[PDB]
Amino acid sequence: KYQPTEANLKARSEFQDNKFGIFLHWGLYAMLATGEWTMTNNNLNYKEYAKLAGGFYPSKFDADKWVAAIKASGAKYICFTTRHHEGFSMFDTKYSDYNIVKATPFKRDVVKELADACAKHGIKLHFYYSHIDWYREDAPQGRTGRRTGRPNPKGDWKSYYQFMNNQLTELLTNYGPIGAIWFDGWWDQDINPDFDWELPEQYALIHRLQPACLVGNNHHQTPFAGEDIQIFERDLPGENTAGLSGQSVSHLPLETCETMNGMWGYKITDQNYKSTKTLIHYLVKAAGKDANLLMNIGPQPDGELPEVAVQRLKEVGEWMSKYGETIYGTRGGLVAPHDWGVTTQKGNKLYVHILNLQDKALFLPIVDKKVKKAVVFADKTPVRFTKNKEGIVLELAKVPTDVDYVVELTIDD
Ligand SMILES: C[C@@H]1O[C@H](O)[C@@H](O)[C@H](O)[C@@H]1O
Repeated sequence: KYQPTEANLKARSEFQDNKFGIFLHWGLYAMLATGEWTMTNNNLNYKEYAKLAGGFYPSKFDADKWVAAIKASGAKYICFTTRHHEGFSMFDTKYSDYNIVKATPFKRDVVKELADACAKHGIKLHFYYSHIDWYREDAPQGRTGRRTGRPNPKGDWKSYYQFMNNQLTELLTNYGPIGAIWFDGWWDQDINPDFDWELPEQYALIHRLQPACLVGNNHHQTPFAGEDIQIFERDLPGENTAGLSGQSVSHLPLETCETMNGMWGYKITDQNYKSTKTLIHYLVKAAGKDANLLMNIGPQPDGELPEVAVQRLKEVGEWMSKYGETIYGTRGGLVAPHDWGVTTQKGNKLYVHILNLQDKALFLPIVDKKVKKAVVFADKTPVRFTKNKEGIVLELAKVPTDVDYVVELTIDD
């Protein structure tokens, strides 16, 4: 069965170490500015929808600007939608003329420009790839895309499968080293429990071209053999407030994805961006649950990242410059997430992230381990603490009102 290589295991460790990445959802749907599900939500004819590519020209696109804005947040990788459910390829593929170079006046391989900029800024680059397709006539139809006017609902699974494997070969050979392939769409065939996605062969292909490329699949299931990371959508592992994540937590590297407003693709009615404080909290709570955070922006049809999104990124980076040592290269801390906050850990250090506390003292259930030292991370002032039957009790100088009041504990062994 699945034997992950030494390189793959190293890449899993580096992934868990980086903690924070940015999701970019960009395609033809940015013209419509009503969301990447609009083609199926509105039952748009597939040929009519394809006509939009003739008017696609994000004149202000600047991959360098994007990646500099993203790096100023402290994020270490980008996950970019190379091709979403709409079926439009944002890269110069030779297996379909329905792509940004051939089909639009822009005539520019957006994916290549991104990969170059990412390489220049030392930001790893992951590729989102859609297992389902609402445009191609050989794509089989599950629950979505049943009213786009296509002629063969059953599709030609052999043709379409060969097409995906050839495009993945393109993406893995032409754009230098690729952090991960992020598959999505599996849930589209869940109504058909016998649907054979032929995943062993595809994962084998990916690992055969680049053995350190991680493989994820947003299937909301217990991971399948050959996957290298587990995806939780709009929820933290073991949580299910958004209704998409009832699956158990595995021993694979965990990653949570989330939007900065309410949608993945650019939405012109939706300018309700979460505060900087909410965003830092998402990141820290994820780290405290031993998971990465993948935070999304939907770029505009003129090619600029939304301005408010960029300012949020800038302010999150201002916080990260001060507190990143408590997040980077850590794992889920020895003390489970509580209502007051979370803990992370690295070496002999356990970081207590006090996010939400009304008191001037905090009880921690640390029994076996001995707490050798306790200081305020920000300036290294003492934290008095007393042992008791069930743990320790920190005595704080004030009721914390910071975004994250971090106390650094040194433990033995
Ligand atoms: C990552 C998100 O998860 C869902 O399954 C997708 O269908 C959304 O459009 C988005 O890509």
